[PDB]
Amino acid sequence: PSALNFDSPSSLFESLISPIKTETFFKEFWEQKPLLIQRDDPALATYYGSLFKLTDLKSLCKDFDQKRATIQFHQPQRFKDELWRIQEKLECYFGSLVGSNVYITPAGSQGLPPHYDDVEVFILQLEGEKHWRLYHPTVPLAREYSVEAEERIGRPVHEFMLKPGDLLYFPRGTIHQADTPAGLAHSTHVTISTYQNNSWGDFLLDTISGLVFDTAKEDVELRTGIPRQLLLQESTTVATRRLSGFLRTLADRLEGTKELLSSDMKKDFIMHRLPPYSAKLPRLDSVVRLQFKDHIVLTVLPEKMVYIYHSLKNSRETHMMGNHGLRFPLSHLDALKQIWNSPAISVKDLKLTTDEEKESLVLSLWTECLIQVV
Amino acid sequence: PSALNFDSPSSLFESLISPIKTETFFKEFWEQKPLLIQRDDPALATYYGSLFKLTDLKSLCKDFDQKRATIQFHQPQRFKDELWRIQEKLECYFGSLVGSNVYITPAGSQGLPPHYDDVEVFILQLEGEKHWRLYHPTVPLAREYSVEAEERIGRPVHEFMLKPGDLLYFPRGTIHQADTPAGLAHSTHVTISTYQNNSWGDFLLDTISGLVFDTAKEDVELRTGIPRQLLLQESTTVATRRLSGFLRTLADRLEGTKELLSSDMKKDFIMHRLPPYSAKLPRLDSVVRLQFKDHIVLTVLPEKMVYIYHSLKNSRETHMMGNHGLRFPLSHLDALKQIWNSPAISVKDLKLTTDEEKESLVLSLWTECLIQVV
Amino acid sequence: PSALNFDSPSSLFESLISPIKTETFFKEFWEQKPLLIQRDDPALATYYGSLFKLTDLKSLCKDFDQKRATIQFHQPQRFKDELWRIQEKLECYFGSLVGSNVYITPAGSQGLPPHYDDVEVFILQLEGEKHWRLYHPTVPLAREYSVEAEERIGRPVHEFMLKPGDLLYFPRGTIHQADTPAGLAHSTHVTISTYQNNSWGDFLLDTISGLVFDTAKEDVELRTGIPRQLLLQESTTVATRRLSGFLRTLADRLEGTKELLSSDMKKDFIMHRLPPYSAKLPRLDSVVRLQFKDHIVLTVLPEKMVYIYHSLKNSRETHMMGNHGLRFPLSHLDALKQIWNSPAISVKDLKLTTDEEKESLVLSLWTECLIQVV
Ligand SMILES: O=C(O)CNC(=O)C(=O)O
Ligand SMILES: O=C(O)CNC(=O)C(=O)O
Ligand SMILES: O=C(O)CNC(=O)C(=O)O
Ligand SMILES: [Mn+2]
Ligand SMILES: [Mn+2]
Ligand SMILES: [Mn+2]
Ligand code: NI
Ligand code: NI
Ligand code: NI
Ligand code: NI
Ligand code: NI
Ligand code: NI
Ligand code: NI
Ligand code: NI
Ligand code: NI
Ligand code: NI
Ligand code: NI
Ligand code: NI
Ligand code: NI
Ligand code: NI
Ligand code: NI
Ligand code: NI
Ligand code: NI
Ligand code: NI
Repeated sequence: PSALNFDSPSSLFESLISPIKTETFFKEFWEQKPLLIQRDDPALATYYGSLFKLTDLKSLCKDFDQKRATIQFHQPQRFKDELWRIQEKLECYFGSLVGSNVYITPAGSQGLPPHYDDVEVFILQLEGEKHWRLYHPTVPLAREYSVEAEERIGRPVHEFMLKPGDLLYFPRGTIHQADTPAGLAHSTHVTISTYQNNSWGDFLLDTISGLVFDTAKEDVELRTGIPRQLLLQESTTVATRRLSGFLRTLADRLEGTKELLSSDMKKDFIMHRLPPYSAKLPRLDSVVRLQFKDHIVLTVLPEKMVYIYHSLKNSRETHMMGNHGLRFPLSHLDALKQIWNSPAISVKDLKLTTDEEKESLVLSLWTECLIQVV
Repeated sequence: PSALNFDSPSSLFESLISPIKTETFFKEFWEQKPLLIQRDDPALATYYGSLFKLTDLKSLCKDFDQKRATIQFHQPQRFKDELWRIQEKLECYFGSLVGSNVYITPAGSQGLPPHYDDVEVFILQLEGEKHWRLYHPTVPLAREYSVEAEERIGRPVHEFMLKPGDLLYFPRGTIHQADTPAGLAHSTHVTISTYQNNSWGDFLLDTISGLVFDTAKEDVELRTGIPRQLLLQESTTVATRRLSGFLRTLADRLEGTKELLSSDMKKDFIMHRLPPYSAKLPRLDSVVRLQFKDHIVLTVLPEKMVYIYHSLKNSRETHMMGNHGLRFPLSHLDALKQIWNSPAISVKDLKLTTDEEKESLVLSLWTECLIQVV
Repeated sequence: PSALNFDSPSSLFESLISPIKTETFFKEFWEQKPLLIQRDDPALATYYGSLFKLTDLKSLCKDFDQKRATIQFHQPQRFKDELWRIQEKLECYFGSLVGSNVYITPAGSQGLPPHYDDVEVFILQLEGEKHWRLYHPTVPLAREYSVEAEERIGRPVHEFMLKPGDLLYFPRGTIHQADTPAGLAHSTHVTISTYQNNSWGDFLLDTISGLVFDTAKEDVELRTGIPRQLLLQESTTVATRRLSGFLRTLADRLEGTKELLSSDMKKDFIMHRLPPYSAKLPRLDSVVRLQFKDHIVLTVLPEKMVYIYHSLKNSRETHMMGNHGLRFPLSHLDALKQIWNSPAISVKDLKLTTDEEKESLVLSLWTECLIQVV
């Protein structure tokens, strides 16, 4: 029950927030308020204690910051197998990049000053205890990180002591501050984070181009040039009124829209996500199924070609630090769309001229591990 | 009258289309239909003949293509002074990049096959005659270049013979084809082009980010995360309906909007445009005026800083081939906005703490040639 | 008399400080106190006015700083011919690098705050007037630059107004401050500087190695190893007492020393100095003379070789920005020393085995312009 179940992205998330049900988490907590899961599970406490240890910092004897009396180890999933296993599963579950930072603070020391972050967090207490104080957001669902002065935050809303095996979730914009109680024991926790720049605002700006391109093919007013020197000649009343009309027309056009195109979001997720955790040949008469659907991008790029790219060979060692696929002719697009939008498809049923072309396509997909033979 | 008047961008354009009045050009021709200016000016004919010559191709003895029986010399303004002088003036006038291509076709040869272009063109006949046929657009105000089959274009709408000193204007999407009459004389013309990707559609996508950023600061619904796996899990009815609502809200928000921010259009124009054609010290008690306003970008970039960049030191030799400024603290933003939005301003009237800071600002602007002392 | 006489380094310096005699300058002023030369020479005023102009900054339309309300143009000798001519002559005269900076301050503005510099300066007033205040040094003959607070400098010792054609000399460590009088005219001056890190202390550290190398060849105590871990195991009484003895022995050894070797000073001067200002073949029976003696370094470097390097082909454009010669066998050293230490020498008189070797040596020197045929 408490033990992390790596069977599916769903079973991992369900086990991570145990005993809380996912229906409860999404209805009551997600992007709304903090969730504190205090447990009494010595097995889970031993498990959390193995995710990262103070000794792992000395097994790295750049990858960490020294903010006052706090060591921050960036992206431990680069070296810690279990965290790679957890974070990869969460990326499948959220459809968003999932990074992590380890925070180590000696006994009796204050951590970072009061602040809020731009990410949804899952804090796992690994070693020792840490005293937390949570305050009401000044900016609910903040899009940026910010420190907040103690005289602007008010009194804590939640205050508690985290111990190994405990989990704390809180949405972006939650003002917080933590300190290690005086004593012998230092504190070690991992902050697993997701949902950075994954808002409706980000999604609208990511899909707007495809919508304008489609509309302009049918509407000559969108194809019409702007007035001379508009880019240079404080703004004008004329431009805002025309743009209001265009946005209203696009809103009406969306009602009939069946497909939205991602300009960069889908592509950036696929290129940056973690690779899958690592420890039959198709024929004309076989049935195929596309596998790892949420790990693939199918785009048309310039004469144009169909491009397929996946995350199956992504570098684990570069994940979140910030510093693979195929190409086919446009004629293959109908057959590739048949594979994408089908639970299972016969190779002979593909929309290509020769039976050889059908076989070559599926053989290409199989060499990348993008298809499974049923 | 006919002679090109380089006094201002306005006087250059007025003289270029002589005897046609700019009021007539904008009301009747611009982005609507072709304008043929056939003249009887031997002085202008000699002038056009000096803009580019077949001999100039041999004075370049990559910079040109060999499309069938037509030589196309790219961007002659890189070496021809008079064309640099003309094109620079047109960039000020249009607020859009202005490139050119020279077309040389021997007597008796067909040019390029029927097609339409994605730019507004001004064709100047420099040497010999060329036989033109213009057809009705299949795609009015086309956003892309395309060849069109002779059996899809119909009969010509306009047919004429261009000779030196003649000008031909036509909007993007105009299907056309030209051939050099049989005889002794080859044809040389220059196609001055502008308004590539300068439509209302391009402008809407260029300003939309600033609008969403501003709205999301006040609207928590734009700050709210998308549903899990939306980027991956064919599109849904839910997303299109939410996006329709957001676009309608943004349209209402635009009515009250006084300023629009350019994400890239203004910046790309400034970085790529031609430099100005080339052949008093400010004090605390002096009056200053910002000069070359349409050659400057003032942006805030990340801690944030105010960045100023101009086109006054742009490379002439790289113009349109595709292969300078200052930095100030955020405190200077109010004073820089005072300079931008003022016909003339006293240095002592600037919103800065010390009189020295006021003097340093204007001295910085003067070293870049961005200010004039009144 | 007042006009700059470029006949020799001596005649240039004599004319630069006119009407002051060089005997007076060295006895009374050099490294002792300021010298103000206020003149009434309209010809010299016109001459100074041509050395650098506010317009020369716009003829550069990195090479300058913008310190508050003062523009500082670094190393104008890179582009200004007359300043190259002056500074090159001064490097011959001083045997020290001679750089310059132009200072431009608008009317009514304060210059840099009170400070002292680490160089000997010759300030030439080129355009307008500047109000100077000189104070008593806090650090006489300072080795570093430093600002000094107004409450630590006392009252001015000297106060004057510089006008075009005026010269001001002051030693390193002289606290000073200048401001442009209120009015219409900006101020332009050039600060010609020399004697940076050219002290007895610098010279002692530059020659000490050669002295220790020579002494250790004869003294086994200098060849003896230090005690184990001396470099690591706060200092000890034993080391200081031994070092006192060594320094006393070296002092006694210097009395008999006839030649001092430069570890880097001579080499750095030759590599960085300005090239000479630009607008017979030797035979066995000819008499030769080494020319540009103060532009050449003769060193033995590793099997060892004799290396000759000169400054005759130094880059003018890189002077003071901070970002040529021959090689011969060790057997040639006696003959090269004969050329160095002789006002004129017969080629046949050189200490080399064959007459051909004598001819080859002098032919090598002639190709670099290091020898003149008498
Ligand atoms: O432990 C700390 O000092 C601070 N940790 C965080 O801000 C966090 O996990 O977001
Ligand atoms: O001259 C030609 O053959 C074709 N010229 C053009 O297509 C043009 O100027 O757009
Ligand atoms: O002119 C000024 O403001 C200051 N000039 C100097 O410090 C100088 O020449 O050393
Ligand atoms: Mn128990
Ligand atoms: Mn006539
Ligand atoms: Mn006089
Ligand atoms: Ni860091
Ligand atoms: Ni935090
Ligand atoms: Ni506490
Ligand atoms: Ni990247
Ligand atoms: Ni591969
Ligand atoms: Ni194929
Ligand atoms: Ni080309
Ligand atoms: Ni064309
Ligand atoms: Ni014809
Ligand atoms: Ni570019
Ligand atoms: Ni510049
Ligand atoms: Ni300033
Ligand atoms: Ni500098
Ligand atoms: Ni100084
Ligand atoms: Ni004064
Ligand atoms: Ni150097
Ligand atoms: Ni040489
Ligand atoms: Ni020899």
